[PDB]
Amino acid sequence: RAYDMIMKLLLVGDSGVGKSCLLLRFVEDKFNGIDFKIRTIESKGKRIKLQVWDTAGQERFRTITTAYYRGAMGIVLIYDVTDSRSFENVENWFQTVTQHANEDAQIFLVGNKCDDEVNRQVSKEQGQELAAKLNVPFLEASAKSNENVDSIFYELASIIQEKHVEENI
Amino acid sequence: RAYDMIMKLLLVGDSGVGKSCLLLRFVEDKFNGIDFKIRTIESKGKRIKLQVWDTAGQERFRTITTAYYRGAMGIVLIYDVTDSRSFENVENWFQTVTQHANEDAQIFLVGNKCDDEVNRQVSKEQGQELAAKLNVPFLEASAKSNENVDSIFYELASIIQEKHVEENI
Ligand SMILES: Nc1nc2c(ncn2[C@@H]2O[C@H](COP(=O)(O)OP(=O)(O)O)[C@@H](O)[C@H]2O)c(=O)[nH]1
Ligand SMILES: Nc1nc2c(ncn2[C@@H]2O[C@H](COP(=O)(O)OP(=O)(O)O)[C@@H](O)[C@H]2O)c(=O)[nH]1
Repeated sequence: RAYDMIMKLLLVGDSGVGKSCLLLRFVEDKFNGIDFKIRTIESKGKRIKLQVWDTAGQERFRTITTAYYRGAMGIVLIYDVTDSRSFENVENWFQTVTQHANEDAQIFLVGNKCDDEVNRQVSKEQGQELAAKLNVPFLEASAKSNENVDSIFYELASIIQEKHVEENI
Repeated sequence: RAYDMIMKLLLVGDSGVGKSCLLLRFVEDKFNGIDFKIRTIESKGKRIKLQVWDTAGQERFRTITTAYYRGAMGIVLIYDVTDSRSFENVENWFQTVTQHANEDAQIFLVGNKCDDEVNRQVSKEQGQELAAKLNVPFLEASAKSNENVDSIFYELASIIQEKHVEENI
């Protein structure tokens, strides 16, 4: 059977939070500059070719490529639970994404590096607090331990499958 | 060197005009259902990963997936030069694309099957006439003879490279 849906997922976050590692762990299942990588999944019996982008780091200074944020059905806002300054910069990310992404794009907050408990600077409850203020889902994940990594994109694909628009005519 | 730009190209046209053959000829160089195929090209010294979509045929009846038309930096409107009824339906395609694609998307008119001169029903001048009325570039191509097939996506990528937006901050 051919693919039933194609979903363009966009990874955003400060440099060093684990964006390319989360991308490598989801598609290639490994652990340890503009490109996108694909992985085929099933969601409610439908074959969906996921399109995961890692394009936030190579943008020009004080510019945004507004075409990359368009068409993106899902945006994964990633921060480092071991870096409280990356968690405090989520407000800047959420403001830029919502301004340039479209109204039907779904935002998913993710606290990466949930395995590094020795260096944890942001609680799991702090991430659940910020996510419920921005009205977005939340998950703590780790590209190292593969914890909740699949559930990030599978849950986001399930929301897009429920929310994506198919306008008449 | 990593990729400098990523371009989402959308192929549209009536069923049977040669959309999937033009896609197969561009990426795989061969001749003789929702998916996209990629091919890496160079445009003015920049490595661009092209993303060619063939998604017009499997849409639901009297519906459009408005997310697929968003983010698409280029739309290739294809008709059959051996099928005058497919050329007369370009007005319907151009009206739908412009309504759901964004203002910075570039439209490229293409008359496929330029090799079949025995069955030609639309002149090359008719296609140049319709294209200059819609203010879009034009090319007559053939997935069979590989004529102007590369020039379709290379010219469209050159226009997007000149037109795509990089908004400040
Ligand atoms: N412990 C741990 N370290 C991680 C995780 N993800 C990334 N890292 C480390 O963070 C460093 C930089 O991450 P990176 O992929 O470059 O993030 P990016 O620059 O935002 O894409 C890498 O060297 C990884 O070793 C994780 O889930 N757990
Ligand atoms: N002579 C000729 N035939 C073509 C060309 N492109 C496609 N065809 C024929 O048109 C038929 C249907 O085209 P198809 O790829 O299904 O168009 P689509 O349904 O719009 O994607 C195929 O069986 C091809 O043999 C071309 O450039 N030249």
